[PDB]
Amino acid sequence: PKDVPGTLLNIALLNLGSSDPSLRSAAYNLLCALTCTFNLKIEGQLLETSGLCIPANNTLFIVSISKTLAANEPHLTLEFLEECISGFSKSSIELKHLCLEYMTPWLSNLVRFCKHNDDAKRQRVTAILDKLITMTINEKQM
Amino acid sequence: PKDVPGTLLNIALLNLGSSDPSLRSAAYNLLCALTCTFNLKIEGQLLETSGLCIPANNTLFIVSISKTLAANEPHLTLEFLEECISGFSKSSIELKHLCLEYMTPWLSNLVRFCKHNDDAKRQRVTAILDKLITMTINEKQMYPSIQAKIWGSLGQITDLLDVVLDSFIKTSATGGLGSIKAEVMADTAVALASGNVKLVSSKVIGRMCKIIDKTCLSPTPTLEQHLMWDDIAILARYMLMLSFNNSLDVAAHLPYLFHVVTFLVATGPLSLRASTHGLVINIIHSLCTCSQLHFSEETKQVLRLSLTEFSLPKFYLLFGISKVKSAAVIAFRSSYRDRSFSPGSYERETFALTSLETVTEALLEIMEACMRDIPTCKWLDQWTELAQRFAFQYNPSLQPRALVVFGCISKRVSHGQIKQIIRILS
Repeated sequence: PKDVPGTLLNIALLNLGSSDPSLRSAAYNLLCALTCTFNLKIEGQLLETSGLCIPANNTLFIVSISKTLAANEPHLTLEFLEECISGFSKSSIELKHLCLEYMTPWLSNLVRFCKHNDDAKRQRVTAILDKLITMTINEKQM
Repeated sequence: PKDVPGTLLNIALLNLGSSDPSLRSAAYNLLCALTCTFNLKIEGQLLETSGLCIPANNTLFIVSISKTLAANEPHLTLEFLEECISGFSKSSIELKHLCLEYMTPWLSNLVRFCKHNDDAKRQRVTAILDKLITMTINEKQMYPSIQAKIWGSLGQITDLLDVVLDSFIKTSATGGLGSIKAEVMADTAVALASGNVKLVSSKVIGRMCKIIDKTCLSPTPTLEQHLMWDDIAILARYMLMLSFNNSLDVAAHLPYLFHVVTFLVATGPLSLRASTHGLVINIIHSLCTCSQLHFSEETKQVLRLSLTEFSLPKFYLLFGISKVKSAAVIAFRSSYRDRSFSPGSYERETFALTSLETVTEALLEIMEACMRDIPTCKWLDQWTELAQRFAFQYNPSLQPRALVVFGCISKRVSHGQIKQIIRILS
């Protein structure tokens, strides 16, 4: 579990924009644990709680957290993007528009990995791009 | 034709992103004529021609022209937007996404028209906003993206906030307390308020405190039978949504938030009662996670115990939502865009002024803990004044509750005050 900080962080943010009032609150709590357990640095402060009424139009909140983490938490990038793409297909149309909004900051951070001393991590980025190429072919409306 | 340049410019840009190779080229030429005839200033250069092979993925090109013209060609604004909205509906799904892309840069320019010497042009902008409000209600699928572009950005213009908010309330009024139109405008205010928390909070609160102050004119046995009841109910849903993540600025408005909580606890349909409970749970949470205030580590322990207490079955009974497993579920409804709310079971529990003391003293315990750290705080002196005004004024729906609270919080009493209390009993 200590080896998958990036894989969980996508589950918390994807479901914060959900449509079930009792699934946002549970997703808020998971995000709180991650920052303390892994010392992730964010703008504000978070306090675990039960009983919160989190609003449905929770969109510019997610984009703000994602933008911050991408800026000053780069190492999560590769494992973050791999999951975010995989979460795109399974989600519905309305949630698809969200995934774009907070995915974009991370995309710009691939710079370092493209020349990562040919450590076979370079082979990973090409897999991500090949995945992105598949969304464009299929998602005609967007 | 000279009178309507803005109307044509939208036809050129809409048809440049088309899917017919012989309709892009015809549209490029029309755009070329417009710049020469009207001396529009753009970045590059354009040369009329026939036979051009214009690519299909012509998207960032359109957005670059629209961005430039909007920047340094403002006078076209009003007639441009009016047409662009009308063209939104008729186009297909794929073209709808384009209209958003090049519409946004213009939205800044509404700054000057909002105060255009009341030349009846101000009446025009409000029509545009009323038009934008209608796209949001209908285009459910693109909801996550309209909020980030239209309202997220339109709400960062200080001078324009006041008028925008006013239209939100008027549209909600017609729908009613449970109507979809009023339900959605409650959510949209969250995105509008992210730009200026300090200004939307002190303007949705400032309307509530005044509506309550106007029930004195035509006193009624209970609020729910008052004419202005519907205005109060919708304005409360706004307060619920803005409370999460400290979008109601507590560090300055805590007096005016408790003051209304105490006048609402255990009043209304079961949905409205789970809303007030949630509203308190969020004002306390905002305190624990606020940086403007610097609470010592001693105080923060007091708050966290309060946070847990309010979620016990004891306080569900005080607020009047016992037999409800979780408040969040009842407060929000999933199918709030498709259908309007369907209230029922008009049978409504009673309230006991002894219950109000128990809550009214739980809040007072929280506030004093804060005042210990915050030096020379004025919270308690502002809250008392608000109570003392309704306590000694005839209003058969608010007076009893404003006496049980005036005494529970007040710190000093004089002979002149006691005589009034004892002559209200007579």
